[PDB]
Amino acid sequence: HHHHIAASRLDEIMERGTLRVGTTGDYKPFSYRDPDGQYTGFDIDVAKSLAKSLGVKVEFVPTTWPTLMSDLQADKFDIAMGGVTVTPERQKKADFSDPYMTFGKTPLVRKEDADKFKSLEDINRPDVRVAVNPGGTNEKFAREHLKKAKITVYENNVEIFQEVASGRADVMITDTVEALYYAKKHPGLAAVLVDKPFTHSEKGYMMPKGDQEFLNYVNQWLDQMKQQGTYEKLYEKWLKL
Ligand code: NA
Repeated sequence: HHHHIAASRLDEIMERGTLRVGTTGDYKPFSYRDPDGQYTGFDIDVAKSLAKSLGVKVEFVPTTWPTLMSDLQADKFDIAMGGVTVTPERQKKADFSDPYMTFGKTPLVRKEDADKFKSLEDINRPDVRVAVNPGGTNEKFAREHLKKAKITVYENNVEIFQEVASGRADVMITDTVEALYYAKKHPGLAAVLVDKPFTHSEKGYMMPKGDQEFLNYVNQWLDQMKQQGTYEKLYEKWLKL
């Protein structure tokens, strides 16, 4: 409320004049170090834009994966921003923003086929040569959701991405991170982000439990950020999408 009674974390931040952002600095492309050992990445950029929305300075507080949750609970920083995946273990002890990225499996295809394979429907066709490694989630995704396609099983150390590029297969199913990396590093390949059933996880900003005020601010701000195209530019800049 305004005819209000209480001070919130959102007030503490405004009164102190700094947003303390917990981040690991060991995770490209979200949070890492440039050639000088300053913070760089996707969520370093976002962090700065959140501080600026608030009218405050950003202060980056080093944390590590092993102490992320206890640092957050011990009020070392106001928010964790650093490609944090939303996991049940993490939600037990923290609140998450709405998701700013979804991920899981991502098809990797030739560059000129990018527009051609953009849905499950486009991919699950009998002329489509699908490539996977044996024995894990890539193979199981294909057997489950791509039954009309011609699925070939390779081996884990084979360069399957290169089978796609050279035209010996059409679509490689792999984790998002790998798709994105092979597409960025090969001029002939493109990664196409598709929603369910391909996506199975999400990334969010992690906040201490019980302050709906800051969390609501963040969520309104994320949505504003989506709406004006800022996440698109970030995807482009950092994910080379
Ligand atoms: Na590429």
